[PDB]
Amino acid sequence: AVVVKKDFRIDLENELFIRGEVTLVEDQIKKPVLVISHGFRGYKDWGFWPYVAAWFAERGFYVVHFDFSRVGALNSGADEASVQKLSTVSRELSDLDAILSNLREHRLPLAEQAETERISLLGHSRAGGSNIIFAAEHSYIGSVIAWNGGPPPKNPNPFINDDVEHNKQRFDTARLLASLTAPVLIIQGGKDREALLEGQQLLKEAAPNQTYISIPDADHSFGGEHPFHHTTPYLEEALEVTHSFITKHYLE
Repeated sequence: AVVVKKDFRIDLENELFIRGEVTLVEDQIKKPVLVISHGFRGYKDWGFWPYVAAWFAERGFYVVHFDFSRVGALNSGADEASVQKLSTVSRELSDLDAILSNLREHRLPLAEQAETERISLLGHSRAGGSNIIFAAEHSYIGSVIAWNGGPPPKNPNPFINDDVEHNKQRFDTARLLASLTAPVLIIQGGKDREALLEGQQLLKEAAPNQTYISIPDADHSFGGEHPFHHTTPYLEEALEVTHSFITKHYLE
């Protein structure tokens, strides 16, 4: 019943990098992969991410979670313009492309026990959107789950302005959700900002093929703000729902 965490570092261009972990219960078998993208205010050790990774590893998964490279940029002392540039959706797609490449090429720790034929994505808050986009554009992503995110990327950040401006087509996740044949689960907590609940309803109208679950009394983080002293009822429901969802759409 032993959960190994294996650190890794992917080196990117300039001095950029991605720090992450593989979380896994070692048996001698390839296990379905869960790649977790944290939120734009979050990071890989914040709050419930250690717990969530371990939860899934205990329940049969090879789990990868990582810091977007803007997180390492900030922690390395980069000036605010550079972090702003690295905070775009395009940057998230690109970082995600580094992680999936290293996984598929079996370069991440313990990769022999990863079943790259069953890869799912889990995204939080705006990684929900960028994950939906990446899934839509890549054939080897079999399913994606967004926690309190998913509607199209909509600042003090001009780079985000330029990015959304030059990728209106590419990032329209209502369009993507409607045309994507792979299953998408969107979990939204009811006690969350009004604009997001309206965008969520817009998405549910655009693509009624997909799956939409609402946890009524849950905030933007299911009450799992840092530190993580214990789980909450809303987090445990999000987890049990995501697990049931990947489960049922595995044998389909």
